[PDB]
Amino acid sequence: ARSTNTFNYATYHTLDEIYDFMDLLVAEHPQLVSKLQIGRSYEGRPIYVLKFSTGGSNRPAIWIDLGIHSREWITQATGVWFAKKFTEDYGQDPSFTAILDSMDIFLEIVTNPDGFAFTHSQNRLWRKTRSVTSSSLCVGVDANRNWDAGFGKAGASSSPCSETYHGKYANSEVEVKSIVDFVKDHGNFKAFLSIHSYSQLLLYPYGYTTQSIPDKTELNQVAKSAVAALKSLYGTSYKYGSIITTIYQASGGSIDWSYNQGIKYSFTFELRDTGRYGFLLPASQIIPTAQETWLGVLTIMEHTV
Repeated sequence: ARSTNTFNYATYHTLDEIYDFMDLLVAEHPQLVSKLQIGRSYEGRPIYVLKFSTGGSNRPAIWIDLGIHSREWITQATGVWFAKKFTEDYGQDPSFTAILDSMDIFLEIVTNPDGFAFTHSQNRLWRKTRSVTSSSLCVGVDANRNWDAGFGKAGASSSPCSETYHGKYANSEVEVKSIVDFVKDHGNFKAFLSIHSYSQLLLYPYGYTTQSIPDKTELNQVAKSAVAALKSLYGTSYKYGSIITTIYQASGGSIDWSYNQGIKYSFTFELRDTGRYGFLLPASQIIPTAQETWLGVLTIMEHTV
């Protein structure tokens, strides 16, 4: 509300409240956090990224995006908690302090602004973007099937009306291109994490192909470690492995793209729960979900630094 200290982290918020939160956080920690606008959504909403840094010039960075699929509210809620957590733990937690003293963290809390607004306004279960085309009466593209990684291959739909529609061409969605351009221009990202829900899974590349990544042994052990850390708080059980062997073939995914860009530590988290509530996870589970997920994310960051 008036301070990030009075903000209710245990309830779901609207786009305006989350955007206001960002400005409060920056005003309160000007020497650590800054807000960058990397683009504008289809409906003209600004696309913001928070940069956490203690200095330096183009230091190795960690990318974290949440809410690419709008109905997965637990992700945007976790993103807000993460943002606050970073400012509270720097100088308090020895490990995190070491990370921030040497690396920058870029956090995109609402990757799909238009869809998020729609979930509050008209359809709580909407997941796609809100781009339109003359060729159809249907709206939107599945932003996590629009990346240039096996784009158009099996594991995505070419029908505009499909919930998994991949779009007319790779990076057609400005919400996706804005991230691609930013990351490529930066050129020094070491980790790329995309947060989703639900299923309680920690996945690594690839989803579009059966080919095994050359770094499978390392990413597999890192995932095993992150999962162990996450489970230590409330006993939440996660499974891990490559996308295609754990779920099914899925094309045009973001971590498949990031990994092909040379960003080794590319992982996707599917948060709580396992189906009891699914996308409609109770607000009472926000904080515990964020707390455990943080332990998992920090573990990955530690192996990156």
